[PDB]
Amino acid sequence: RQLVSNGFEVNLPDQVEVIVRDLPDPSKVKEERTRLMGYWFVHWFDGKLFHLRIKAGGPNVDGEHRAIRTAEHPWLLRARLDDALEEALPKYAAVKKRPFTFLAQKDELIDAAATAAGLSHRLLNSFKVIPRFALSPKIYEPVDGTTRVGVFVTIGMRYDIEASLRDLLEAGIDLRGMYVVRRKRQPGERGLLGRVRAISDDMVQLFEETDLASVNVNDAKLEGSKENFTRCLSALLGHNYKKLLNALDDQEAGYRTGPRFDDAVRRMGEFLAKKPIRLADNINAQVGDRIVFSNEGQARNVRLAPKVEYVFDRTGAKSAEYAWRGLSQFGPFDRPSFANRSPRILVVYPSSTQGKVENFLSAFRDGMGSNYSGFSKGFVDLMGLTKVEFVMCPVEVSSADRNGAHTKYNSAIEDKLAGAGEVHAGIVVLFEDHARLPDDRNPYIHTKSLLLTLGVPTQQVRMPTVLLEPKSLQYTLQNFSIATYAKLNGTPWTVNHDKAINDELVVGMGLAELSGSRTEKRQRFVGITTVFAGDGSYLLGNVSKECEYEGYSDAIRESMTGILRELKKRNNWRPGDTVRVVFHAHRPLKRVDVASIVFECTREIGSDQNIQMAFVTVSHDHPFVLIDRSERGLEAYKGSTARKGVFAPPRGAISRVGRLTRLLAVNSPQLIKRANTPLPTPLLVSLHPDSTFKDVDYLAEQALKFTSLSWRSTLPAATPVTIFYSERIAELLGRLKSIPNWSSANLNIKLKWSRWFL
RNA sequence: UUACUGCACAGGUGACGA
DNA sequence: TCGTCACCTGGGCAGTAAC
Ligand SMILES: [Mg+2]
Repeated sequence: RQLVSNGFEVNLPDQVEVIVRDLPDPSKVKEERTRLMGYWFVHWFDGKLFHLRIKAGGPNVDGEHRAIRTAEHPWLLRARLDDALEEALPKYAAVKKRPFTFLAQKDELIDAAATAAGLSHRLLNSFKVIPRFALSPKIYEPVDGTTRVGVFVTIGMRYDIEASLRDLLEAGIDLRGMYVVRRKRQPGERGLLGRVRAISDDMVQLFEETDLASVNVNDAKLEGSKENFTRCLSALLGHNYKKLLNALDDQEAGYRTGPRFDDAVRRMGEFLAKKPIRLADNINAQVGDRIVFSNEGQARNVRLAPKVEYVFDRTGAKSAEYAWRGLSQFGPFDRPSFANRSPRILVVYPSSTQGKVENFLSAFRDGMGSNYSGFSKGFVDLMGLTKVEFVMCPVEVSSADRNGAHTKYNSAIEDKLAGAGEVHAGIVVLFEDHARLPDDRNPYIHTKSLLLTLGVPTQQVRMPTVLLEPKSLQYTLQNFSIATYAKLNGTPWTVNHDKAINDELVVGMGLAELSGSRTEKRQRFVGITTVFAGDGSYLLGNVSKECEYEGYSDAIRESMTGILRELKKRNNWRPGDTVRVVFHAHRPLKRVDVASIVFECTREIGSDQNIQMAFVTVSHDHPFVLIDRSERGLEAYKGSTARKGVFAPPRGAISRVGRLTRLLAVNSPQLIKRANTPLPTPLLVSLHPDSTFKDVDYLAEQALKFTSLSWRSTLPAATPVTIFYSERIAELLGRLKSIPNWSSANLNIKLKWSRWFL
C-alpha cells in the first residue's frame, strides 16, 4: 500500500537563531525588508517581525534573540525556502515567486511538434510552448503531531505568441475581435488591454478596452489563449493544423503522463539534491527522499474507499457500479412512485430544422435500437413511462438573425401555449450562432426565463448536438434523458450510504461571477443545495431560489436552521440521537461565520440531541499529485499498444497530508479519456479547524460519493453535487435576474421538485 | 446550451493575522 | 492600510462517452 507524491523531503536544521521585534503595524515591513536586503531574511507573523541573518556584515538589528525550532514553527523556514530555492537555481529566471516558477531552458514544443509532423511555416517560430515548473515548499504531517517541510514539483505549459501584430496581419490572419495584452507588464499593471477593432499606423484600435482605446502595435501582443492559438494556426496551416495539435499534444504528453511526470519529478529532485541549499551562508538544507503516502511504521496515511454503488431501489437490493448499467437494467430509483407517466413536452425549434429535430426526437423517445446499444430502448421504456407527447412549436427564425431571435422564440412559445393547455417540460433547440449571444438577445436565457416563469422546466440543445453521428448521439441521449427525467421531478438514482447516526444533512454553496464582457466588473451570485441521509441512500433535497451574494452567510444559516427544524418534525428525533451537519464549498468559511452557524443550529436542534458539525473545503488547484507506480494503466482503446492512465491512483484513494487534510483521487484509469491525458490531480479536502466533527476520511469519502450523484451526466462530476448544482443555480439565477419579465414565483411552487437547473 | 475530461489564457479573489 | 499563504472563476477549444 503505497502512493507516491510529487514532493521531496527537505532536511532542515533542528533549530535556527533569529532576532524578533514587536511591530504591530505591518505597513513598516516592506521598507525594512529593503533596508536589510541581502544580509537578512525577514518575515512578519502574529504582531512581530522575524529576522534571520543570511550573510555576515551590517546593517545592525535590535531585538530579542530566540531559537526557533523547526519541528515546532516550520513556517519560518518554509518561507525562507521559497527564496532559497530561487537563489539555488540562478540560471532559471523566476517567472513568478511563492511558489518559484520558471521555464525550461531549451525545450520548445511547437518547434518539436512541427518537425515531428513534418510541418513548417515562417511564423511558426514566433508561437512558443515552453514547459513551466513550480517548486512549492509545503508543510505536511508524516504522522499526527509531527510536521515536516516538503518541496512539491508541478508542471504546466507556457503558451505565448511573440509575433508582431503587423506580421500576423499580412499573413492573412483576421485579428478583429481578438484579445490583446501588454508585452511588458509595468510593476502592478494589468495585462489585458482589450479587443482589436483595427490597426492603423503603428497603432491598434481597441474595443472593450480596459484602459486607453489605443496602444502601439509594439507594446501589445495577442493573448496566448487557446482561442488565439487555434485562430492563428488554422489560418496559417489548415487543414494541416489538427496534425500539429495532435503532435503538440504528443510533445506535452512527454511531460504530463504518469511515468513521464514521475520521471521529470525524479530529475528535478536529483538536480536540487546535487548541492546543499543555502538557507544562510552557514546553515544548509538538503533535498531528500520522495515523500510517500503509506501505512508503514506509525504512519496511517493511505486508504481506499469502497466503490460507490449507484442505487435504484429503497431495498438496497438493486444496485450497480455504473449509473447507466444500473439505469438500463432496473429503471430509475423512483419509478414505482413517479406521478406523471404521460408527460407533454413542448418542442421549440427553428422551422428550418424540422426534419433534423424529428430524427432527434424519435431517437430520444423511442430509442436507436440494438445497433446503438448505448441508447437502444429510448426514454419511454428507459424510465418506465407510458408515453411522451411532443407539442411542436416551430419558430420562423434564421441563424443570421442576431438581434431578434429571442423575441421570435418567445412569441412563438406564448402563442403555442395559449391554445395548448398544460405542458410538463420543454425542449428548446438552438442555433450555434445564437447560443452565445449577449443575454439581452440570447434565446437560451430568454426561453429558459419564460418557460421557468410559467413553471415549465426545459432541456435545451444546440443544433450541432442534434446532428451528432449516431456513435456520439447515443451517449448524448443518455445524459439528455437523465436530466429530462429529473426536470420532470424524477430521481434517476441515489448512491449508497449505511446510516450510523440518526440524521445527516449536507449543504453546499456555489459561486457564479457574471459580466457581459471582460471589461465589466463581475457580479457575484450564490446558490445552495442540500442532501439528506436516507435509509441506505443519500437524497437530494431542495435548492435556493434567491442568489444573494451580500449576506450569503445569513442564507447558509437560514437554510440549515429551517431544514433542521423540518427534519426533526418529520423524523421525530429521540432524546440522545445524534444529528450531523456537513457544509461544502470551494473556499473555507470565516471563523466568525462558522461560530454563528454552529450557535444557531445548536440552539435550533435543542439540548435533547447531540449535534456534530463539519465545514469542508474542496480544492482542485493545489500543488499535490498522487502517483501509483503499481498501476500499468489500461488499453487506450481496445486493443491498442498505448495505455491510458498509467500510474493513476484508483478512484477512492484517500491520502493523508495532515490532520485536517486529505487528497482524494477521483479519475481512475477507467475514467481517464485518452493516452495523452495527463496524470490526474486529486481533490484536496480540508476540514475547517473549528469543526466539531473531525473525521476527514469519512468526509473525503462522502465528497466522493456526491460526485456520483450528479444527474447532468451518466459519468461523475468533478466536484460534489452540493457545490456543483449550487454553481449551476447561481449562474442561472444571476443571469435571469437581468432578463425582463423573469419571475421566480414558480421555483417553489410548480418547480419545487423539478431539477430545473441541471 | 447532452455531458465528461483536459488544457491555455485572463481576471483577480479568499482565509488568517495585528 | 498592511503582511502572508493560498487558489478560485470565466471564456474558449479539442477529444471522448467507466463493461
Ligand atoms: Mg443542463
